[PDB]
Amino acid sequence: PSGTYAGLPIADYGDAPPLSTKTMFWRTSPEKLPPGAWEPAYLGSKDERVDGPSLQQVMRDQLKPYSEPRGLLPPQEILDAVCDAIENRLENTLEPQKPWTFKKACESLDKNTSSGYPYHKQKSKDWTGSAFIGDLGDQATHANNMYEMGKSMRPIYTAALKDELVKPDKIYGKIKKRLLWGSDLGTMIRAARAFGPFCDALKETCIFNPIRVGMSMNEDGPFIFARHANFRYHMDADYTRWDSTQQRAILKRAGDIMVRLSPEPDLARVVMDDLLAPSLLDVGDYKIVVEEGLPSGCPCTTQLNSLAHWILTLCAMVEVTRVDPDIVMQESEFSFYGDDEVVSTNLELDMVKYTMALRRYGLLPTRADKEEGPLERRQTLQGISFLRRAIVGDQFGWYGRLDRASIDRQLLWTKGPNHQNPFETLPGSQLMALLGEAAMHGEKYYRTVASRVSKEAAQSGIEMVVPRHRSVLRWVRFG
Amino acid sequence: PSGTYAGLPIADYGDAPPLSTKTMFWRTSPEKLPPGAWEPAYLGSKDERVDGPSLQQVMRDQLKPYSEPRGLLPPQEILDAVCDAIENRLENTLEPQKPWTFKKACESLDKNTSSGYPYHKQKSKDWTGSAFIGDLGDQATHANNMYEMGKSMRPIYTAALKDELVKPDKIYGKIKKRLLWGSDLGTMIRAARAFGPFCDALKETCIFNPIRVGMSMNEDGPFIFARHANFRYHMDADYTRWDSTQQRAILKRAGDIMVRLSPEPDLARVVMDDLLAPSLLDVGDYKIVVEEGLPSGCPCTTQLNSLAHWILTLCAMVEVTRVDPDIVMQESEFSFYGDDEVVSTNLELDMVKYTMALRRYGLLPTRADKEEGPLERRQTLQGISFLRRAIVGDQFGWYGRLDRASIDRQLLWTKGPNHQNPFETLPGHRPSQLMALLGEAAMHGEKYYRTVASRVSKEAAQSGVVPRHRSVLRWVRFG
Repeated sequence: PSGTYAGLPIADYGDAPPLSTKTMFWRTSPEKLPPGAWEPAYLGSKDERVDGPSLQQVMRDQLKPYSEPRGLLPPQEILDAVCDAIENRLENTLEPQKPWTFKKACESLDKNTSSGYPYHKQKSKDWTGSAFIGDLGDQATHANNMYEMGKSMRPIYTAALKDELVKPDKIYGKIKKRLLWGSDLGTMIRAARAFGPFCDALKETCIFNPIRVGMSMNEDGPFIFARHANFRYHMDADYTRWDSTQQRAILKRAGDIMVRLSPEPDLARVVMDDLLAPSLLDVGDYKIVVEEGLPSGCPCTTQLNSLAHWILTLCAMVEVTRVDPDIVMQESEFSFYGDDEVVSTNLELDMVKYTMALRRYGLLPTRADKEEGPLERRQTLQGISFLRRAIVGDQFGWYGRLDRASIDRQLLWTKGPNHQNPFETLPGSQLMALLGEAAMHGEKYYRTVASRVSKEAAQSGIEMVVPRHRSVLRWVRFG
Repeated sequence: PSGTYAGLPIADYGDAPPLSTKTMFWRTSPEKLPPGAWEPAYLGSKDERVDGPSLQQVMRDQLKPYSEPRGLLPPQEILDAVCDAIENRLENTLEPQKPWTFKKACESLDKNTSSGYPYHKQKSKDWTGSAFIGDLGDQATHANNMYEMGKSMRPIYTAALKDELVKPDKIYGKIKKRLLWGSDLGTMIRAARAFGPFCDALKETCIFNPIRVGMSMNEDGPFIFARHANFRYHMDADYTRWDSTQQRAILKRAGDIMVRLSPEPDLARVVMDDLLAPSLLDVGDYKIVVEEGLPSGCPCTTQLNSLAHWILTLCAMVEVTRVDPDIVMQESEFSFYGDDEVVSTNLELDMVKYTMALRRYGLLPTRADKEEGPLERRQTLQGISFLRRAIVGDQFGWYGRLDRASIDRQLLWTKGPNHQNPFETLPGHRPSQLMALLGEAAMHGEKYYRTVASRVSKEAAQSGVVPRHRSVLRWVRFG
């Protein structure tokens, strides 16, 4: 079978299941939603809210960016210098680790997700509490033996659409639904055995290194934000379509770093070469070949993406300041979580040329006002957003507080089993977390949220104590 | 004519003469040279020692750094504070001078150098003992009239290569020859009339101010070095390519200081604006535009460069210690002679951040071991180098002593008229140089003094006595 699907070459026939037409989101009260409120994403032809396209068409629209022409590669000298600097800092920072066993790699996986190709069964269905059995067991054992033998296997990714609350324009206007990459159990296990040590050692230094994957916002957040605030200028590029716009060369440099820092470099080399090769995405009908972009299905993909972001940012700064990357990196503090970034620096950065170099690389940096022009740099960290939270500071220190919209949203919607009508009320913890996140907004918003939770929990399950603002504020700030 | 020469824009055609293919250095005896000894720099296609590139190519190699991106400017508050501190110290220390006459400026110049553009004639060829006449006289008179009128003239610099003894690797390996900037007689005279008072007033205070230009090692050396030794820590950055790495903004601040302290500030403003504008360097084929770097042709440039050095040093220290610049300067002692420096301080200086800030400014500080990394700070002034001398101390005090290698070198090579084969023996019979060598050798002990005395006596029976060690030692130490 040959042809062209969504601008991307076709490799084989699709073994993926049909796209889900149900959502996990239930309403908390049968009342009408407030105007302008958020709703679960489009659910297909069975969605009774609107008459829209097929989910296949939305996935094709989301797959269009992966066919787009790439940007320019950074200068080779600058790129080499920045990769060497990053690798050397990680050498000085990372604690050497012992290789991961097959058992630990199997125990690291989430059993509440699909096994991917070819069985597409929920992992927990073949889990005994110790190891994998059955079909998934054979898959795991074959993957492990191929890992130990240093033999290549080609990964098969499965395309899906993300069930989440979206802006109403994304349902009643131009319908859009985010594309998710699922990975197969064999590739998951190979990547686990290969890069589990690296990811764990990187998590142990989530404070001393800009790759913040694994941090705790309530405990480790304030330290990270004080470290950032030690600096003069602050920025957040807020990229649009970060994963679709990536170049495989940057990910190859990042993966080379990850391999060189891994305890079993040859096996991780084989697994990374398999991961970064042209990927086979199963869109249901066909298996297509995606040559560029980020395959965001693997368990270690977040660390890899963050490293790529680090590389790109440092490259841009060396292109603007023309000083060596170590000079920038000793005069700067970075925070990277995939596509999310916070950059604090003391260097006088020409934001015009900085944005020009970023856009030259194929990236899509956006101002907050969504207008054209250079990126903005501020002299204070307050107001910047990271992990959907805003960075605030007071006499007690810095902290990250969840925005108000997300709190109201989680008050309106609760997660549950999959159903078809998102406005069905569920007749069946998170409320206390919402109370805590609202406490950081003042006593007014805390009183509002407290009234809402008190009225809610008296229509369902069991009663719940509604603490004073000061007590819950103390608990979430200083635990 | 347009284009790009050695990475630098082209402005016009070259009126400069061909590069010199002769050297002033003659051998002292027809004996075989010791292995690894130093020889005059590469002399072109006519050099019978090696077959190397054209001198034009060596000049291109030396002009390439001037096309390189500059470093970052220091923080504006730090730069302003240190410039104010330096200007105030010079105000409190320097004696006001009366403006210079045309005759004094004309008599300040060395008459044994080229007049530069447009005649490239030896100044002494048009010198009467009182003023300039002929072509050079008209050039001088026009320059003076433009000075008095406060009208701008653009300087025309002439590129050349420095005739000097270099290590053999710079002849038989990678050939390198230092770049010299010559200035035109008109700009020389204008700069003289403008900044002669400042340079003289700075010279009379060569002991109380770090700009050590004009000091006498035998007379003023011991005092300066004792003042240095009043301090705890001592360092010498030993910069590589000091002049190529300078930023015109620092030179502009230094020149603003020099103008504001001059008796005719409005005229000196015009002269400095002419000096620091993008310079027109005549490389023989073209006249190119060098926008950055240091134009090292004018008579006062040694002060200017040194002043720039001062600024940079203070900035780094103020960036490291974050104490007020006057606090640094009362807890420190500086010595600056262009690219040469000695820094003594009582402050606990983080050499990591000091070297980092220096390299951020575009400078290239180098360790003594020629390895990369931060600069070393020592607890003794012993070993530090200043004006090609080593700083030594004994029961009689501190002094600067020429190393043994340079003594042997000056015993092997003598200065004379320009010739093509550096191994020709000069038949012209040099008592002053020999006595200076005797004095410099006396400071190494009676053994080395006896060796040098044997060598000088053996080389003195072919030409034209040898005092007691203690007598010549007393003469050079305590005169």
